[PDB]
Amino acid sequence: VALALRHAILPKRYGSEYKLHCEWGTYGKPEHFYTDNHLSQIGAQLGFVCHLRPFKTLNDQLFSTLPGYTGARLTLRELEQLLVRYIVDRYNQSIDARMGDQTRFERWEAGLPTVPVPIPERDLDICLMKQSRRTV
Amino acid sequence: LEKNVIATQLSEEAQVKLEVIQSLLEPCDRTTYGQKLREAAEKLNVSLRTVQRLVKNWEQDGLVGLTQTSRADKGKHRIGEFWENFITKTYKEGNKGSKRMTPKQVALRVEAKARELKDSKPPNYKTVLRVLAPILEKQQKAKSIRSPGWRGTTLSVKTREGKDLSVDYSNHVWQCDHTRVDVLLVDQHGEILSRPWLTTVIDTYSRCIMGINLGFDAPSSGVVALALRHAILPKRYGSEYKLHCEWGTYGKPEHFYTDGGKDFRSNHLSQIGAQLGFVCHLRDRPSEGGVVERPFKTLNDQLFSTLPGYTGSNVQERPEDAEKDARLTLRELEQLLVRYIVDRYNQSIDARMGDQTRFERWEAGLPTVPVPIPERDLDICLMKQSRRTVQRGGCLQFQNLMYRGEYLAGYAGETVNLRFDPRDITTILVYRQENNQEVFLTRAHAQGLETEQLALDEAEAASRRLRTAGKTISNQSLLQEVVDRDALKERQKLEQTVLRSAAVDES
DNA sequence: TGTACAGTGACAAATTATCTGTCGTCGGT
DNA sequence: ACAACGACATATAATTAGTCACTGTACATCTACGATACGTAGCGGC
DNA sequence: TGTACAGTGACTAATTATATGTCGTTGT
DNA sequence: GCCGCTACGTATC
Ligand SMILES: [Mg+2]
Repeated sequence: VALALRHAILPKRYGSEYKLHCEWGTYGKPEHFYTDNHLSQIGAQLGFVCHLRPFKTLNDQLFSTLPGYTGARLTLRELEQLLVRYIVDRYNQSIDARMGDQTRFERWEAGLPTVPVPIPERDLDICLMKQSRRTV
Repeated sequence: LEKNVIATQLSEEAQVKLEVIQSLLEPCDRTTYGQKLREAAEKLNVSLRTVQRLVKNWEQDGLVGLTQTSRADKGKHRIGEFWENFITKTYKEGNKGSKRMTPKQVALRVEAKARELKDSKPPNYKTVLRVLAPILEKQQKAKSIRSPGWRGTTLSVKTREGKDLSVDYSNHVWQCDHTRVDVLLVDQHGEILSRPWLTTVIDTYSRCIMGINLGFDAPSSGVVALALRHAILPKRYGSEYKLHCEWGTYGKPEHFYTDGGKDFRSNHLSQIGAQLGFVCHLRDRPSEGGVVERPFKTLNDQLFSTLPGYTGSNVQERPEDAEKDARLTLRELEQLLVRYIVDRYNQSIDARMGDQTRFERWEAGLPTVPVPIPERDLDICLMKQSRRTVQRGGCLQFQNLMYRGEYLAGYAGETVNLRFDPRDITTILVYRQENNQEVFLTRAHAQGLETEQLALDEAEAASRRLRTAGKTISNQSLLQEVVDRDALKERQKLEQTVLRSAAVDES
């Protein structure tokens, strides 16, 4: 969960290999974060409140169509590329009935009271995985 | 540079502060936020000003701002600098050279100076240990430092010249050094001899053991010449070795990289190298050649520690029964050690790689299959007498022995290069310079000894005895001073007899 | 960038003496 | 009238210096020495 | 029941950087 | 005065 949070917060900066057309432009600290002491520390470290639906479309629009769908081979990295391409150029470019004019990304942008300032990368190190002992 | 800090093991008090901060994450209104502070002052038993300080420490540091920071004096000593420098330098001077002064002894030097200065509070011994503690840990750490290793197929062996040899393929760089084995052996009668010497020749590209010599004999340019011919010539072992794979390893190095021992920095090895065409090189430190030094630990660990008569790696680990519990002769130990090298060691995984055996990597690593050298052309192993001159009557003098040769009377007054075998000096091969090249001349023979065989160390021991006996110099006279000392024992002769019995089994 | 094997923490899988229910049974009131 | 910050005084645990009982480990003949090499000097025979 | 000294945990006294109040001042 | 064989000094494993 902390790794998913780190990604969300930081700028994305994806490689040419994903062959994306659109930019994944979000970044930023929320006011609240809802989840399934560690996450509450992270909330207190970063300054937001921890509390304790794109699945339907991932299945229909991406996964059920892929090699090896569990009712051919596919590596983890390839699946990531497919998933990012789907999210940056299709899912977030879709318009819901409740938005009408604006896409999921556009409404996101459109609704901000202000452009947040990116959190320097180091302040998110608390999210990363850790090995506790190594010898130099 | 970047400067981040992260808290860990937070909870023990801090979870109470964390729950207070979680209750305070938002300035909801000037009316309500003050009430939340005055409520949090029930969970922490402290005033509004303590909770306002906690919130400021949190906002400026994050989670470490909940934890109590260590005092600014932590690791500083209250005794004053004079005593802190006196104690540190006293220790250091007292462990200079061979001196090994203990902290207790440093404390005595502290009480001695304090008495001179009329001090009343010389630091206590317990505080001397504490002041010297950091500079002891450093010493222990500086001994313990690990080094990584060559990783993958690329390896650059450092020489004493500061040049690195890039090891590109099998037989590009062989390496050689010598070790005592850690087992006391016995003669064929079951009496103690001595711990053999083992020589190995390792190819650096494959780490396969390309040859050995095992014997009671001393490191010598002779033992190195024997290790080289065993490494170079194709190998054959009988069924009494019970081998189940073949040591199919042979051919000639391009370079030979060694320690600084007088066996290797010698005119004899240089003459072997110049005739075989390989260049000798000097190992810069005993840690650049782990390719040769680590095989010797593996053999202690995999072979020799499990044999009777084992002596330990040093005198403090010597099994007290080693001198009573010796059983093997040199012929048994070789029959075990050769098996170990052919069936186990050369068939084990090359550790840098993880997916090849040492032999498989050698065989696949040849740039081409080399042609076996006729055993007669391994004569180059012969030692050279550089500049002896032919006497009138077609004669040569060497080691008191006098030699006669089939065309040699044609060259009285001239200079000839004599090639000889330290195992058999009865015969001498004579070469001469012509057109600034060596040309072969003749097989000179010790006159009246054509039916007889003398090794160099026998002619030498006979000459020493003959000099001190005051008798005359002649071919027989030297033979006479051999045959009584032969017929009539001394450990070196007893060792030589068992070593000979192994060489007989090689024929 | 020494080297390579013996020994060692951290973790996953198979096995088992043990903890928890549920009901039946016996004893006390 | 409410919230934030400092000047100052005051109580407080963290760190260090010192004390003392319990305990691990060397004292127990023992590495200067053997075995090569080169490099140079010397003894009498010629 | 070997032996006797250097090093070490468990505890305590001395020193001090630091958290806690109380109130004055400033901003809102 | 010139030249093969011994003997001592120094270095390293
Ligand atoms: Mg050596």
